[PDB]
Amino acid sequence: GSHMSITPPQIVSALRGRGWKASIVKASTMSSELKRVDPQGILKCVDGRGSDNTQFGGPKMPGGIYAIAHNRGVTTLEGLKDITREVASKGHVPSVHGDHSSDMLGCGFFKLWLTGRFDDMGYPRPEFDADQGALAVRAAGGVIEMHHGSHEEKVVYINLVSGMTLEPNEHDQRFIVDGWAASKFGLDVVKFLVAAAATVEMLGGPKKAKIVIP
Ligand SMILES: [Cl-]
Ligand SMILES: [Zn+2]
Repeated sequence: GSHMSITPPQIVSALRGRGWKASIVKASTMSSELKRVDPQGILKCVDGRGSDNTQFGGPKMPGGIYAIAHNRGVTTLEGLKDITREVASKGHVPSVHGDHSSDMLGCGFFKLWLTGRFDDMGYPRPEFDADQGALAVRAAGGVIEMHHGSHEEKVVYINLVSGMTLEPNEHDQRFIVDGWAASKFGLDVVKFLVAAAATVEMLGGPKKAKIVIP
């Protein structure tokens, strides 16, 4: 698809400029945690909470496949179904998620998007609600995952190691953003990463990041 027009040191610079604490960490220091992506795993949200997921090992993007629609300015249910099928055809099981406290509005990213919190960054709002979106993804062969508990993330990992990912730990949470996946889907990587950063910020998450590189 597209390529990383931005380097790791710059990502760190951009984040710090947004008021973040950021540093670069080598993949070799996480040999124990970095997992090769499993094609049977759902491409899911960066959310650090536990859930009822049984399809582990998939890439992590804000709102699951919503990160792709959001980055591309795709705002219709038909377009979302197209993306769902596209993701399935590209090696991952597509998904979106809700939670127990707010049901389908349980994904903070989609709620931020639907409510216009990305208005100032110039993003077109979706033209469907969280219930409509979830059911469209399901009807197109995707998965609706359900999270539980409170957001207790302590750090954000921005993984740039292609084909690998990190998994949720509900008792020692972290946001995980597979930046390499944005390139795989031809997304504007810089916008994707800035949106992921804004998401953590607006969800009142920790503005501390570790950028993982080969
Ligand atoms: Cl979420
Ligand atoms: Zn979410």
